[PDB]
Amino acid sequence: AAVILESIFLKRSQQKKKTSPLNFKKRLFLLTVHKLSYYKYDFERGRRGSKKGSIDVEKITCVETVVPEKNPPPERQIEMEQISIIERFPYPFQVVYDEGPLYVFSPTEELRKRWIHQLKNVIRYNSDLVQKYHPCFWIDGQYLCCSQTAKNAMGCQILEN
Amino acid sequence: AAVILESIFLKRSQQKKKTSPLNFKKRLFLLTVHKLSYYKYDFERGRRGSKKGSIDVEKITCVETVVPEKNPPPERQIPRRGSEMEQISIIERFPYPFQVVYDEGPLYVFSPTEELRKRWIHQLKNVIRYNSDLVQKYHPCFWIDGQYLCCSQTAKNAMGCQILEN
Amino acid sequence: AAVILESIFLKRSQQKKKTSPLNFKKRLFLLTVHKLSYYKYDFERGRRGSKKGSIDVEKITCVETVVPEKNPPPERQIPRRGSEMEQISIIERFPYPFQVVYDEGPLYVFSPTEELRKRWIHQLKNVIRYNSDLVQKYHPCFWIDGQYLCCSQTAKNAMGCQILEN
Amino acid sequence: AAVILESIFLKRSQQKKKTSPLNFKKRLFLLTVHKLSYYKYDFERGRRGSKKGSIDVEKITCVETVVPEKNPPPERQIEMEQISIIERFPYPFQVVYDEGPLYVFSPTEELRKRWIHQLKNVIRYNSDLVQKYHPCFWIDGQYLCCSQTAKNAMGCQILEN
Ligand SMILES: O=P(O)(O)O[C@H]1[C@H](O)[C@@H](OP(=O)(O)O)[C@H](OP(=O)(O)O)[C@@H](OP(=O)(O)O)[C@H]1O
Ligand SMILES: O=P(O)(O)O[C@H]1[C@H](O)[C@@H](OP(=O)(O)O)[C@H](OP(=O)(O)O)[C@@H](OP(=O)(O)O)[C@H]1O
Ligand SMILES: O=P(O)(O)O[C@H]1[C@H](O)[C@@H](OP(=O)(O)O)[C@H](OP(=O)(O)O)[C@@H](OP(=O)(O)O)[C@H]1O
Ligand SMILES: O=P(O)(O)O[C@H]1[C@H](O)[C@@H](OP(=O)(O)O)[C@H](OP(=O)(O)O)[C@@H](OP(=O)(O)O)[C@H]1O
Ligand SMILES: O=P(O)(O)O[C@H]1[C@H](O)[C@@H](OP(=O)(O)O)[C@H](OP(=O)(O)O)[C@@H](OP(=O)(O)O)[C@H]1O
Ligand SMILES: O=P(O)(O)O[C@H]1[C@H](O)[C@@H](OP(=O)(O)O)[C@H](OP(=O)(O)O)[C@@H](OP(=O)(O)O)[C@H]1O
Ligand SMILES: O=P(O)(O)O[C@H]1[C@H](O)[C@@H](OP(=O)(O)O)[C@H](OP(=O)(O)O)[C@@H](OP(=O)(O)O)[C@H]1O
Ligand SMILES: O=P(O)(O)O[C@H]1[C@H](O)[C@@H](OP(=O)(O)O)[C@H](OP(=O)(O)O)[C@@H](OP(=O)(O)O)[C@H]1O
Ligand SMILES: [Zn+2]
Ligand SMILES: [Zn+2]
Ligand SMILES: [Zn+2]
Ligand SMILES: [Zn+2]
Repeated sequence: AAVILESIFLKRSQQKKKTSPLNFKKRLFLLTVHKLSYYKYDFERGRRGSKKGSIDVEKITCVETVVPEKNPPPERQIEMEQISIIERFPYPFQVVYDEGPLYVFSPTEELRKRWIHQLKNVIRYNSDLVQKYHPCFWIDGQYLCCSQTAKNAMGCQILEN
Repeated sequence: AAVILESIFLKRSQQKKKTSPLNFKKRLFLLTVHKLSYYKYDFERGRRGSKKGSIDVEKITCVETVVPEKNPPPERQIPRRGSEMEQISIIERFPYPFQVVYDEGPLYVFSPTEELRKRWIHQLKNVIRYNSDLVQKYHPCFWIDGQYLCCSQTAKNAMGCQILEN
Repeated sequence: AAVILESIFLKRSQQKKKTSPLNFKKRLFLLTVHKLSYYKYDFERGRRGSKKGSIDVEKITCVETVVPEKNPPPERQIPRRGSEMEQISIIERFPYPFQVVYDEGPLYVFSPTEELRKRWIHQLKNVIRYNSDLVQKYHPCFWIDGQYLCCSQTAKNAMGCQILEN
Repeated sequence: AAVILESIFLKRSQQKKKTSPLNFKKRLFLLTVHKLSYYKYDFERGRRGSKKGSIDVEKITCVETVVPEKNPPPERQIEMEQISIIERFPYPFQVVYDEGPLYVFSPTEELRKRWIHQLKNVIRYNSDLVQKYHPCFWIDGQYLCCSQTAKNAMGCQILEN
């Protein structure tokens, strides 16, 4: 696999451990045909750091936008550009795979749109793409959209494409 | 005072101490009417880290571009030939140097784009317009390996070898 | 047209022909709005001799100083340390070079004083202000021994390596 | 002898030969303690050329200004400076020695004044300094001043110093 894309995004903790707090971390994301991985970004060194997470491309069932946070904190609100682009991430999309939704934030709409599009392309021949989905965040216990109670609850909404 | 400009640049060590190496560091630069200061940038928290150095604006005697290194490493190479990168290159690739000269020596700063460099040179020009020690002559090339490439002078604060006139 | 400026300078051969040597000649330069021309100076008769070359003012893309030779011979050395001479030095010693860049290459001209150079650069700037091919980048150092000292480019008309900005 | 001074001047033919025309030539002049010499100036080469004339310092009886030409031609009339200084010479002085008066022109008063002064100094202990002299040119036959008829005619005027 060669790198399809590469960007720096903010991403919310997946809280796969009961202990994990709910938090956001900046990460460098790489997209190949087989995986969507993310890493610590070594800023000084100007490089990729330690791998923090991964998702097998074929286990993704749904990549979509998400309903924006009610009151983004600065960090996620809407040429200080050079800096704003790696400090402000206000455009969320979601990557849904077996475990649930991975929440990613783009510092821009274009970047965001760019990412979804290659994402779609990559999973296009998957076998479990779902045609139902949640346009919002799962949080504090439930899917803000359908109000359901399980990260893995069926999409309360329709996706055709 | 208000921050007039703020950016992330790559700068070369001023090697003020004898034991210091010649290396390059990424820093957050801010400019006010008092100083041009630079800090460690705390990427993770997205904020300004500890102050690494500064120059009092009234001590600056000259601000210009510098003739490029003849064989820069990739971190300082002009974009080659073959946008997502943009977000990243703009904090990794610094091909456009400028020099802020002041009583001590030149400070060498590298910009990610030409636009940024032009911007900063202009503002720096503005804040220095009425300084008392502006020089009319400068060294267009780096000081390096013990002397200026341009004229071979050894002293970092050797009078400039080139005049700029219109 | 009227002569805007007229002086005696020392210039380097442009070596347009392969067989040409790299040497320096004293010439009478005149500037009009049409051309910058240079002639043999007939000292004896105190007059302008035969035309040796010229450049059409509308073809000029840049006029600046040049970083000095690192080891000039005496004819091009800055006055050292220890007026009667003045009459003479001013036609023998040419330490202050400038470059007139145009589509073909740079023409290198050396002035006897700094005042003269400033003068000529200014007027040349005036006559070129609205030209169509002004460049924003130049080579601050001479072209020599096959390439520019500044950036090592070989082609005499290599795009400049340095930008001038305010 | 070391060079006391060195300048480029215009000087009139001494016409020491019946054939010689009356003419002006630019020359480089050098002043030492023993001699006042003059040469062809090699402009291209930027050097002294062939020696054209000389005057033994001790044979000089009188160095003085001269009465300016009635209608100097341009060349001798009163920052084109760099050039004017080696093209216009409108300040005459005279160097009188056995043979008569050598006529020199300065492109300036200062230069002129400078030259007379070192000249005076150099001949100060000569034994035939004359205290009579002609303030004008000898020409077309006679000393315009005293109207006399011999280049070597006694000074029609007084010089004390
Ligand atoms: O660093 P602290 O403050 O502990 O918090 C971590 C980070 O947010 C992790 O992100 P990253 O892996 O990007 O560093 C997140 O992992 P994921 O979100 O990747 O799973 C962890 O939750 P768990 O998911 O429970 O591991 C959470 O515990
Ligand atoms: O000593 P102070 O002034 O606090 O700041 C240090 C230096 O900048 C270190 O430089 P170096 O170690 O290069 O001298 C840097 O190490 P890095 O080399 O990692 O950048 C440290 O950051 P971290 O090391 O990232 O904590 C940073 O805290
Ligand atoms: O990080 P290490 O390897 O220690 O090297 C350092 C950094 O390049 C410093 O930069 P910064 O201050 O930006 O970290 C530089 O200070 P300046 O370039 O600011 O002066 C120090 O030189 P001295 O100048 O000798 O301190 C130099 O020794
Ligand atoms: O334990 P590993 O897997 O190496 O990675 C750690 C965690 O990402 C830390 O997270 P946290 O400390 O948030 O839990 C981070 O500290 P920061 O909080 O400073 O980002 C460390 O930064 P460095 O140690 O400085 O690389 C980084 O090395
Ligand atoms: O006098 P010699 O030894 O023959 O050498 C000449 C002079 O330097 C010419 O200068 P100028 O014309 O002023 O005499 C120069 O022309 P330019 O410098 O004008 O071009 C000729 O080069 P070419 O350029 O190759 O002609 C060069 O061969
Ligand atoms: O005969 P020698 O003693 O060498 O010197 C001559 C005469 O001065 C000539 O005088 P004129 O010709 O006036 O009689 C001069 O010619 P110009 O008239 O050209 O000045 C010659 O110039 P060059 O030959 O070019 O040096 C110069 O060499
Ligand atoms: O070159 P042409 O046209 O023949 O005329 C010469 C020059 O004027 C000589 O000047 P210079 O010697 O400066 O070249 C002058 O000599 P002086 O004035 O030195 O004596 C000659 O007269 P005579 O003086 O007659 O030789 C006169 O014949
Ligand atoms: O061939 P044209 O175009 O007429 O002009 C020539 C060249 O400029 C000669 O250059 P070079 O001989 O160096 O090529 C110069 O010789 P100099 O070398 O003496 O300057 C000649 O003057 P005189 O030589 O002074 O006549 C002058 O007349
Ligand atoms: Zn839902
Ligand atoms: Zn220099
Ligand atoms: Zn160059
Ligand atoms: Zn008389």
